[PDB]
Amino acid sequence: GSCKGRCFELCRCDNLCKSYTSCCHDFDELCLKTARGWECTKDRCGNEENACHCEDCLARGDCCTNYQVVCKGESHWVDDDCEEIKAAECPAGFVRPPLIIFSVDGFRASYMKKGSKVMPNIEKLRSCGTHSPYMRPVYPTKTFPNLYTLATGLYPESHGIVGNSMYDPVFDATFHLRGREKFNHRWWGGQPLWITATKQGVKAGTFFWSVVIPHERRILTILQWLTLPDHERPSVYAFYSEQPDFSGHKYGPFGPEMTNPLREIDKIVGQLMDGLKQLKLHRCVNVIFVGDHGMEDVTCDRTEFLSNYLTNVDDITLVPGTLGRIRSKFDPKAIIANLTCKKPDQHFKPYLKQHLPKRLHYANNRRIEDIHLLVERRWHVARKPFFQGDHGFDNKVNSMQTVFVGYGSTFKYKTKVPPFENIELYNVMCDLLGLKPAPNNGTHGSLNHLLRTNTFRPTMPEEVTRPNYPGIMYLQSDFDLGTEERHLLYGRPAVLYRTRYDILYHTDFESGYSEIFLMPLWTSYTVSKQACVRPDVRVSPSFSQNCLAYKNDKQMSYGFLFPPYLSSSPEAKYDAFLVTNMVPMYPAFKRVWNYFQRVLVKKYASERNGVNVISGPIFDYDYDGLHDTEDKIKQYVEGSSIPVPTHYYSIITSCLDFTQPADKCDGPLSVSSFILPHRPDNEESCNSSEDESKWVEELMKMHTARVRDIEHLTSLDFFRKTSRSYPEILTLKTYLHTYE
Ligand SMILES: *[C@@H]1O[C@H](CO)[C@@H](O[C@@H]2O[C@H](CO)[C@@H](O)[C@H](O)[C@H]2NC(C)=O)[C@H](O)[C@H]1NC(C)=O
Ligand SMILES: O=C1NC(=O)N2Cc3c(c4ccccc4n3Cc3ccc(F)cc3)C[C@@H]12
Ligand SMILES: CCCCC/C=C\C/C=C\C/C=C\C/C=C/CCCC(=O)O
Ligand SMILES: [Ca+2]
Ligand SMILES: [Ca+2]
Ligand SMILES: [Zn+2]
Repeated sequence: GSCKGRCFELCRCDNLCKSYTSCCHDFDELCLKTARGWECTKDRCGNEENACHCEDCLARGDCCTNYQVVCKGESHWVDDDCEEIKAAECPAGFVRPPLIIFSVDGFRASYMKKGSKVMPNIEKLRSCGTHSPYMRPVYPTKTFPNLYTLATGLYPESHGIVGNSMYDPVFDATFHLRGREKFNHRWWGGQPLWITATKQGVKAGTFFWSVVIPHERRILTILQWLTLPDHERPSVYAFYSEQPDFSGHKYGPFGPEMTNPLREIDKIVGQLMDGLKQLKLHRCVNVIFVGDHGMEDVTCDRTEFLSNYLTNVDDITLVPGTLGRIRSKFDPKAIIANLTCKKPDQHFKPYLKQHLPKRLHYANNRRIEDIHLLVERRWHVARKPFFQGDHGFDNKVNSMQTVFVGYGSTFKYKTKVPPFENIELYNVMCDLLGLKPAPNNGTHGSLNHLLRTNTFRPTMPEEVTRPNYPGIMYLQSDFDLGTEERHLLYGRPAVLYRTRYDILYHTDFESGYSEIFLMPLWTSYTVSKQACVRPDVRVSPSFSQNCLAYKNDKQMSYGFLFPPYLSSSPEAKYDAFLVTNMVPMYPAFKRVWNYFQRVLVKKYASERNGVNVISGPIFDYDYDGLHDTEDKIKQYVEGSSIPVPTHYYSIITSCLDFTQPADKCDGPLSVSSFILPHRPDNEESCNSSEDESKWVEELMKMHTARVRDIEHLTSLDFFRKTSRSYPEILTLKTYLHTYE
């Protein structure tokens, strides 16, 4: 067959044809041709063996991108001023502004420091369009998981691409970057953007490009595709390049040999932005410049070897690198424990996947091995005993952060927006295309602030179950054991599921007591900068815990949600000790909870001018990130109907303008939050032998989390009574305090 006239169409001649070993004899010959390169000069401003031409040129659409610069005294896009775009400016027949995605492997957010002397083109877009300081990628910080994330709006665990390599026990087969297995669709869940477009009437350019097609041919092909007639022309495109990833691996992020690759990339953007101008589309198309992950210093010698910890190490399969994954070849607890805290300077930590910090959302897929290692930034982990950079580490590490830039009619003009996570982009790009997004993990409306106009105006979820407000019904003999002004500053959480619960009023605190789970869903109370279990007479004993259960539990103890130690008058403390405030806690936990309630809260209140605290339980025995229903709960207090949480949370809110007391706050809010794993021992904190001042705060930071995360795990809805706009609040709720 032949590719005569078929090159990079939509025996094959399309841009994946190599990747499948199946292009026509003359594909290379007719389609990949390089003579005289890709930049016009005077000498040739007057064939068919060339790569781009300099007169069926603009007409047939294979000019070199510089043509009108070189041959018609037009200024490079780069050289023109920054002109705002009040509305898109498209040729007729363009029913909507096209979207072009310029993605780059391994582009670290700080590379943008390097400046317009190396990356002027890329720098015009940032300066001129919409940008943020950096973008958070997903764990694991590797190419294939983050690209599909970007394409889906989903965490890998949901989309199924949980690593560059993976084994699916139900399929019995392994996925690799090199190989033909990846091509099988069965690996791929969610709905990538190209599929969402197609289902809704919008044609898609190809999102993948074979290795062989040089970067310059990829841009020409995209620009060519924009010249097609109305009913064949796609409205969305992606360019992809494997830079800066490739050279960062060889030279390391802080290599000065990184200037050149950043130069090369900035030239390709230039081609593209020149190329658009040439077609008069440079004020039509929205462009997204976007990375998949950062890059970090990593050298051969900083490799831990499992062989140093384990006896039978030939008994295991390790996915190695900047993360570890272990399973059996053909005792889990003994391997975990054989790797728990054996050196003072150990550069990794083992986890039962369900024990990894929830913000990672990395456990709910059968391709995620129970045994997981978090390697330390700058380190490697191998099985047994060239490059200077790598990545894949925890996605809260600064070296792993990456880039976003929006530039176009729909985007905003010279606007800076706070950093955000790549799971939010899907919704946006759907907005930019008037497409209904498929269900995903982005919170729609969190990134409306990036856009001139918004077709999507978010609304608050309807409350599902209404609260009860009980008064004194019962009398203490009936049992058998053994204010909103001050404590509820953003309205009560809305319960987004079916149960029965009560609101409880007190001098020091308010709560949301569950007659089903026998404990508060939440407990809110406020602490200023300068600052025995008895029955609760409003709750039927049938829906009340008992101390008999606890006395009878060999392991389980109990704690309070609102702390006794922060009481306001000896009178008031009697409330701290109500059965309605009491929850199950392992003593290994209590140390942690106690430090938080009795040291760290008053400290947080000194540092931020008061804080509003809402704490509560979380149950996620299935580790799917969602609030558990009863059937799922696998553990109660001995002989009782009293369920044991998997984690506990707190939400800590104040005033961004810290000159204002957390309760006399008129403006934006400052929020931090955690989800602490509820475990029988403190194996996880290698320094937990010591005073709590030497390891708790470290553990807590590791388990920082977004309020949104808390909402999923609770089906509560927070912050519904403020003076801020709802889209701002979504922002507030998507925010993660990273401590990096
Ligand atoms: C991320 O979003 C995905 C899709 O919204 C969620 O997964 C869906 O879970 C719903 C239950 O709400 C199920 O009906 C579907 O089976 C799931 N679909 C897919 C494609 O996985 C997932 O729950 C979200 N993750 C978190 C932690 O919120
Ligand atoms: O090496 C590649 N060559 C190529 O054309 N590549 C795009 C590519 C890759 C990928 C892996 C998983 C899921 C989607 C993927 N894409 C498509 C894509 C491109 C840009 C995006 F913003 C999102 C997805 C790999 C990458
Ligand atoms: C619902 C999904 C619809 C189909 C698309 C889904 C998954 C991707 C399908 C095809 C493209 C995927 C990988 C192509 C490979 C690109 C890099 C070159 C491969 C190689 O180096 O040889
Ligand atoms: Ca006990
Ligand atoms: Ca669950
Ligand atoms: Zn890489």
